[PDB]
Amino acid sequence: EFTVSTTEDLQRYRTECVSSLNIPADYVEKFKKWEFPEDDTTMCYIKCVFNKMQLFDDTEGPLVDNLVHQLAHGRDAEEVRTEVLKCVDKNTDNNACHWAFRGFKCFQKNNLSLIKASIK
Ligand SMILES: CCCCCCCCCCCCCCCCCCCC(=O)O
Repeated sequence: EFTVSTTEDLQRYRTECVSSLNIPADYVEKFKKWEFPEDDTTMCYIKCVFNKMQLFDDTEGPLVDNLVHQLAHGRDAEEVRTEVLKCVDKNTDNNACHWAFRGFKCFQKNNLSLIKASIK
């Protein structure tokens, strides 16, 4: 089974991803206020955290059932699934960091509240 991620899963994954990727504190500050510059440093951050939460695979791409579970807590599956899938695309520029980001970007645009609430 896949289980949901919380604030202190995120906290852990944030510090691990900052470490391995060597993310400037600069960038970390923006992430904490849900701001995301459109460059590789931010893109690979998102991939890393998604990898650790089991929401994205570098080969397979977005993991749809897990994304819906994460967001829905297995409650409002069908509605959330429809919104999640609108943001699912293929690895068009063979850049896994970009792929994960572009998904996250699509979904944060309209549904950022749900993302924050999925952690809470
Ligand atoms: C389906 C496309 C993805 C939409 C986001 C799904 C949300 C579930 C994942 C849990 C939260 C991580 C979202 C990425 C935010 C970046 C991490 C740092 C955020 C922060 O500092 O609070």
